[PDB]
Amino acid sequence: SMSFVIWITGPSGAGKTTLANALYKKLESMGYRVELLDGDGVRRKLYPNLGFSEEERWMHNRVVVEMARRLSRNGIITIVSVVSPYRAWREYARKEIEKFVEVYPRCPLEVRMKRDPKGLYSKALRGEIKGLTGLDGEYEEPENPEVVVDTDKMTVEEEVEAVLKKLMELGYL
Amino acid sequence: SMSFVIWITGPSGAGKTTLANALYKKLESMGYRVELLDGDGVRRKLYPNLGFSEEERWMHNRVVVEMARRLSRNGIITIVSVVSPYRAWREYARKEIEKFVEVYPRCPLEVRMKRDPKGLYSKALRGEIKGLTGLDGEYEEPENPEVVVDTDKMTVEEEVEAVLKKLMELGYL
Ligand SMILES: Nc1ncnc2c1ncn2[C@@H]1O[C@H](COP(=O)(O)OP(=O)(O)O)[C@@H](O)[C@H]1O
Ligand SMILES: Nc1ncnc2c1ncn2[C@@H]1O[C@H](COP(=O)(O)OP(=O)(O)O)[C@@H](O)[C@H]1O
Ligand code: NA
Repeated sequence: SMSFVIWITGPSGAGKTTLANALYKKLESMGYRVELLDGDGVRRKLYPNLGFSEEERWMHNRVVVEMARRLSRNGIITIVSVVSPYRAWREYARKEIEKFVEVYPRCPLEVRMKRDPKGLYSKALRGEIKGLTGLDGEYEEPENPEVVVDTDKMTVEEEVEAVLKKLMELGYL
Repeated sequence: SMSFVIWITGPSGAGKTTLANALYKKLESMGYRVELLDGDGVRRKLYPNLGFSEEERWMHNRVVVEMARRLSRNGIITIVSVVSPYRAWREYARKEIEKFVEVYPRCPLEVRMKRDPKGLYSKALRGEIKGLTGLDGEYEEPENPEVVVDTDKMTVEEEVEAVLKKLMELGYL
């Protein structure tokens, strides 16, 4: 009766929301109950005035982890899309969630910018993307995630297939 | 399938946790998926250093309500045990939750004080804690809750039967 959480982490513009939406539609089409936690949409609903300091982002991540823990332990496949840039935060998520599937959409900064110049500009202008020494400074890459997909080399359909294959191998479906 | 939320509100020692646990056991024995959401427990887990300004308490109310909204929209009965002292913030919860069951354990101060294993009333009277709802914090009683139980006059099994009777009348099972 315990379900699982697909935790999609990666820098802004890597393709997290695109993959999250496609996974949601795929698993719903196979008949499963699924819930999508869009990190930015959760922020807008719960605390739209919260800033983007390290301590504020950590509190937001802890809220998302707890929502995903409660949903998944009641049998709901939960898909999370959050930057979650520090390994320590994702290791906290992993210890809180019994069946944790860490998915890393890996994509060079040059491609991330080319795919959405206006969106990245707007987020950086608002202080949502930090870059005291540059854009690529902050994110800490997962060392052994369940899935890595290179979104500059794969289609979204291939990314979905890679995640599903791993879910099958884990026995989660 | 949309499920419902049992929102148990009232001052410390009124019997919220006891009723929450008994309803959980009863509804689980009937075959339902149920989740217990203790509002102060969530605050202590997620952000134990969060203050108690009006803005921070409003944030926390929104977090608890959204957890319940997400669980109940995926078919999970959510039983919320939460002091929730303000009528207006329970109206927010009522608007967010499609099938909302507000339950008020009404209990005179004398009896709450005799049902206080954590010693909260004693701590509040000696100034070790402040703003205890039902002592030096005011509690705003519900105007028209779905259920009022006088927990100094009813047994827990009688309270469960009263809640269940109203759930039957509401058609929420
Ligand atoms: N596999 C892919 N191939 C081509 N473009 C992609 C791919 N994945 C995402 N994109 C595009 O990249 C941009 C950023 O994706 P998005 O999912 O919004 O990123 P994030 O949620 O990580 O910020 C969007 O324009 C999206 O359509
Ligand atoms: N109807 C009742 N009759 C007798 N004792 C009760 C009743 N309801 C609750 N209690 C007792 O009151 C005490 C405090 O109850 P609790 O549910 O912890 O209060 P709250 O969660 O509102 O702070 C518990 O020890 C519990 O067993
Ligand atoms: Na409602």
